[PDB]
Amino acid sequence: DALGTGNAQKQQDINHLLDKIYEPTKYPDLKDIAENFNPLGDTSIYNDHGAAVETLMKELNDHRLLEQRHWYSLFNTRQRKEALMLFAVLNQCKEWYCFRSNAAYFRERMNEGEFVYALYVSVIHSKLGDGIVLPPLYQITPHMFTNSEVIDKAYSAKMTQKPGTFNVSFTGTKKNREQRVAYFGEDIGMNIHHVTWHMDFPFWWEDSYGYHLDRKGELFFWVHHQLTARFDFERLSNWLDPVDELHWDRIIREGFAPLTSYKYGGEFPVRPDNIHFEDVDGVAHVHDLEITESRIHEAIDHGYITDSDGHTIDIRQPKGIELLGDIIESSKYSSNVQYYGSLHNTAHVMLGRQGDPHGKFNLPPGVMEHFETATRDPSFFRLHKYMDNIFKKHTDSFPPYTHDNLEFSGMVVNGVAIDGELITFFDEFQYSLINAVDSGENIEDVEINARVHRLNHNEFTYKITMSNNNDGERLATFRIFLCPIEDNNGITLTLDEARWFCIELDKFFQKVPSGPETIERSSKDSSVTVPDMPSFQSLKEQADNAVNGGHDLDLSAYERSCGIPDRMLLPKSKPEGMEFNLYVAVTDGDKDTEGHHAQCGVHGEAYPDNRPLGYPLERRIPDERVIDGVSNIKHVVVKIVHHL
Amino acid sequence: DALGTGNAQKQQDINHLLDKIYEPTKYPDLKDIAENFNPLGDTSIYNDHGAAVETLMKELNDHRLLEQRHWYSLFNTRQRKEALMLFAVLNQCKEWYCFRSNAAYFRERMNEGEFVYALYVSVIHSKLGDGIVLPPLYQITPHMFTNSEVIDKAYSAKMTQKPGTFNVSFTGTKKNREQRVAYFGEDIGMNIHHVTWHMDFPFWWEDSYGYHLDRKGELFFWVHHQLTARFDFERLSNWLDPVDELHWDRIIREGFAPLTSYKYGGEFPVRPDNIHFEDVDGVAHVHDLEITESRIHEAIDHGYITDSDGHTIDIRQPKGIELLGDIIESSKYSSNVQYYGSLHNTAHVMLGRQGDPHGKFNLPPGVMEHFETATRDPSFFRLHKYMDNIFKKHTDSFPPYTHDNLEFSGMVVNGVAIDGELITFFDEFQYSLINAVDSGENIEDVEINARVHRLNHNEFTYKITMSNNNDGERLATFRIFLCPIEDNNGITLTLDEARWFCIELDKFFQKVPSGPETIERSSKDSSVTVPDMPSFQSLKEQADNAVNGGHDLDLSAYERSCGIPDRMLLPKSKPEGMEFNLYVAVTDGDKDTEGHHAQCGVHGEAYPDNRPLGYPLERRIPDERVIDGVSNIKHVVVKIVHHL
Ligand SMILES: *[C@H]1O[C@H](CO)[C@@H](O[C@@H]2O[C@H](CO)[C@@H](O)[C@H](O)[C@H]2NC(C)=O)[C@H](O)[C@H]1NC(C)=O
Ligand SMILES: *[C@H]1O[C@H](CO)[C@@H](O[C@@H]2O[C@H](CO)[C@@H](O)[C@H](O)[C@H]2NC(C)=O)[C@H](O)[C@H]1NC(C)=O
Ligand SMILES: [Cu+2]
Ligand SMILES: [Cu+2]
Repeated sequence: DALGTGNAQKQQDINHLLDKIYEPTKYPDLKDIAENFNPLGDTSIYNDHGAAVETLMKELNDHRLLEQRHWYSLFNTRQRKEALMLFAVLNQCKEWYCFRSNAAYFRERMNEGEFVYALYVSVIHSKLGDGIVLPPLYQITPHMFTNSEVIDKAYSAKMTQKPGTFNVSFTGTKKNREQRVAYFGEDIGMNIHHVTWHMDFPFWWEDSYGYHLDRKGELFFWVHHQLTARFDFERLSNWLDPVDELHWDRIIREGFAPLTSYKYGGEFPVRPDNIHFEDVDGVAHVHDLEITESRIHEAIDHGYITDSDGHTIDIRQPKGIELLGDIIESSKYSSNVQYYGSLHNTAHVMLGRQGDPHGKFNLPPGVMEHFETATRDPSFFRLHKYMDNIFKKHTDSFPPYTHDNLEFSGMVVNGVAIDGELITFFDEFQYSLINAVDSGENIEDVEINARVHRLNHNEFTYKITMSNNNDGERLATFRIFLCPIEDNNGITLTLDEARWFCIELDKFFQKVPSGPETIERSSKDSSVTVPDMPSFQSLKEQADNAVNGGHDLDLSAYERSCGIPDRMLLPKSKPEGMEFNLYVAVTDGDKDTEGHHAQCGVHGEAYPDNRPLGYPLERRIPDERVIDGVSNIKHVVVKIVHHL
Repeated sequence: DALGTGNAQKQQDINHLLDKIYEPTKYPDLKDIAENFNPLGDTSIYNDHGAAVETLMKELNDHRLLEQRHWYSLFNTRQRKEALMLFAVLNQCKEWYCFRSNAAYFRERMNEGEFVYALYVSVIHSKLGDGIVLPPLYQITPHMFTNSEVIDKAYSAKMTQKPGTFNVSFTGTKKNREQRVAYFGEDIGMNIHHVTWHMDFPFWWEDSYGYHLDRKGELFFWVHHQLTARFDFERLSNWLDPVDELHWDRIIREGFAPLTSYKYGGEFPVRPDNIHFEDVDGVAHVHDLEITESRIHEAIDHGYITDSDGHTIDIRQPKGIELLGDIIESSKYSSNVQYYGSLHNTAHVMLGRQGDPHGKFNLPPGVMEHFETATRDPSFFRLHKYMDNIFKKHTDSFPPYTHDNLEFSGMVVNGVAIDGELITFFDEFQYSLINAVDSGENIEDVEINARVHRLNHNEFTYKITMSNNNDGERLATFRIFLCPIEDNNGITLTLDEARWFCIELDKFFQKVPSGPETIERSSKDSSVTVPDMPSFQSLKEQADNAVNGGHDLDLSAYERSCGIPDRMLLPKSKPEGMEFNLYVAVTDGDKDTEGHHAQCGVHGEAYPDNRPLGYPLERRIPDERVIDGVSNIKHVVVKIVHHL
């Protein structure tokens, strides 16, 4: 601080705080704070009169909080509770003086993951964290994102003090599996979004924390339907077939070995292939799921969710799908959590100890019991294919849309063109292995680096040619889906068979002139995308330079970023090329935003589009006859090519 | 050398050679040799005219030998072949000039395990290696013997250059398993013997190498029957029940996670528990065993082994049990290896990839596919219980022994006493983690250490009181077994039910006076035991000091050591105490040694006792009525106590 603000301050403070995190801090101010401060002497800084502080001390006192240098999953009901207590202090600070103090005081005696986890969520949601950009998880705690080999290579770099970057690998016996569609799950970008997505709208949020995240519920429905489609496409491009939905009565056919290791903790357990699910002590019974899944499935089938009193709360209406998501992921918006439980989240802990359900070996938690690591394990997508059609069951009970339904009279797409080429290839990225190796003191830092291989495509532009027959200027929702065309059996599906498989590429609002415009728009301005983020270091360099320099840091570019990696914008496809189908449906802006970032409504911000999500492909479309004769929907085929 | 010998030379040379083994040598002479030498320019040093050298070069040339810094199991038919080529050069050296040369030349471009493995066997069997003591595997390549945690702790010591010893753990969730009888399998001593035992008498030996190991065949029968008994006792002392024999048609009920890691290689794969055996690609089919086991079992049942011609070679006679061992472990003394295959050894590779039989994950080999590590995994003893009663099937087909049979007329044991207490406790040991961490150069060595917890007992003495009624002085075999008494069901077995479960404590030859002697003998002089061995370092200190000093190193104390750890002499038992049964049978020395160390006949030396092995408890003993009425057999009960 400046006995306050700056941001190149707030910012600095943060970088110091998550610097070498597996070891006591080396920045002196952080330490006399660390020593000298007492979160309990001027309950005033606190808008709670410090009930939150007072609760953590209580526990840090009876020393009943998890130990340092030990692992942590966010699926542990206690670890979570402890991590979230830090969030509630940092939360009720009136100003930087209370935050730095506490994340310093605490940083130094609470465990690292509870700490990493609390500092981030807090920075993301609390009032006080505007100016900041968080360093990328992959560089702050590299063990969750780099391999096991590169990690050991970095440990040696360090033992010997000779530096250098190592090239990472990809998982199983490439050319032996479906560690062929690996590039997708294993990417530090998607892994970043996956974790952020759930830090932006956490399953544990209560509206006591301050505001209400708006439609987490549909937002949950949708985000995962997207990774499940996005995933299903990559498997198309690899001669692989759409994924199996998981069942509790069957073998988990496809198991994997992650080759990843914890920092403190041991290597991630592995799963043998063609295994039978076991009842995992502590978490829940396998049948416990099977009944949960039926209570679920009866709410969809009935038309109503029934709460605790036996009140039936109707869901055959638009808020529908969000009360279903509150009961299915199970977040605290659940109406009856004692009855519908928690399919999704239990299903994550349940798939993770398949390595050790009675816990005879005391293996650590597993790749699925963590967000920066689940997309690694193949059953991750088998498990969301199953959540995915629990939702479609509801999703599909609506009656199809009428002509009169999709029509935004006046507007009509004339043509759709791609100004450029759809070309995807494989780039190269480098993140840093330093917070991973321990350097104590008087020993100096050798710069170790990891180099990964990630997908990419080339910027391209949309030229959407189109006339407003209306008398004059109307607001427009430009919706753009890229659905597939044939099967992988070769078969050629139907906009019913394929409406569900399509992934959203862009959604934006523009005004339309009163006559033939020709809107053009960029790979680069997509609304579902996010650039790669600034390096850890680089945000140190920068933070530092505006401290000794006066003031700024306006890199607002990054204080939310909900989306997926720009690199992942289009699917991989084949080197021969495939022709996908592009759908531009343009709906009516005035009714869409008929009421209101608002992209990552991280802080209470009402999501702006009111149409439900996947509009208008979210509904059974039995006769294509129709999508086809509304002026404001047009489809054109595109073709993507893969450079070797 | 001294352009030869010494031993504090030969010795020095060796310590230099296995010093930091995961990195090019730092001892300069070793390097100009390494560079300058040509194993192919004075084929003269070679008793082969250097066909052996000439064969390794050939391969090192086409560079078709395994790479350095990669793993190695002795179960790999190629890795083995490559490791054993080094043995054949080092083997045909006329003097040190040829050995050092080669293990220097080679050390530097052949892989480490092939190298570690060749240098040891070579030192053990070749003519030229008399004076030496080998450093203990546990300190030369610590990754095979220390845990995964201590290993990582040592890696950190090194990163930061701050030293120190870490205390090791024990395996699963002690108080949750049968990682309660862990102290036994996991001991660096037994693991040492297990590997030595099979380096002393290797499965691959051909008598072209020079001499014939004498009864490896019975020697195999017996060594394993011993670990299987010794193991079965420890499980008695832990309220556990004797072990299950393994079958190929059933689930492997008891699986474990080893928590151990390779140096170059990844962590040891784990095994889930209640798994079904899969056909493992590359090694052999599961049924391939099931038939092997029948071809085996029919030789026992028939009375003959049938070779390649269809010759039936009889085995219902004393050489019996050794031709059976040649066919069962399958070593090269097999008469028909194309028919009886290799149950034992395949059974080791077969249990190891249970982690990955089609090899979709490319996990490394597993704890059972290695001798310094098999005793770790629980199916290790399930698998030797099954080999164990294949042998008993044959073992038991003989007719029981007659009175007239065991009687060594003249002698009679009067009494048997234990001068002291049978007390076993848990000591503490420290071996060194240095060859484990890499230190390159100009970086200096910090002394890292591992501390383990191992069993122990207290010296005690035998006072065997006994009269030679014979006219005068007769030679005697003093045989001493410690069999159990009751069940663990509480039941109280029979010297038929328990003859097989007893472990040998001592076997020695002494002359008996012509009248009442009273022989007393020590925990310490046992013939089946070996002291802990000298430290790595310590043999460096010592080697070095007699180099700059003139000459010696007579520590012959250690140039073979076949036995088990003195610490493991008696079983653990209970803290309440158990009464075991002690059997001293004294047979007739003149007929025993009716013909000839001779303990570890490492070099061709005829085993000296002629009685078969386990004499006289190796045969069905249907009426105890008999063992009981031969003067020279007496049994007394003892009682062992466990200090907490
Ligand atoms: C990892 O792959 C990279 C590709 O980035 C390789 O790094 C290259 O090193 C080679 C040496 O053969 C150079 O010719 C390239 O210019 C390098 N590129 C950067 C296009 O360094 C690297 O060889 C791989 N392996 C290590 C077996 O780093
Ligand atoms: C490992 O166990 C050893 C037992 O050898 C412990 O080392 C002891 O350190 C304590 C400190 O509490 C001393 O009181 C003992 O004198 C030590 N003995 C050697 C009988 O050092 C050690 O505490 C354990 N843990 C580390 C949690 O080393
Ligand atoms: Cu063995
Ligand atoms: Cu064996």
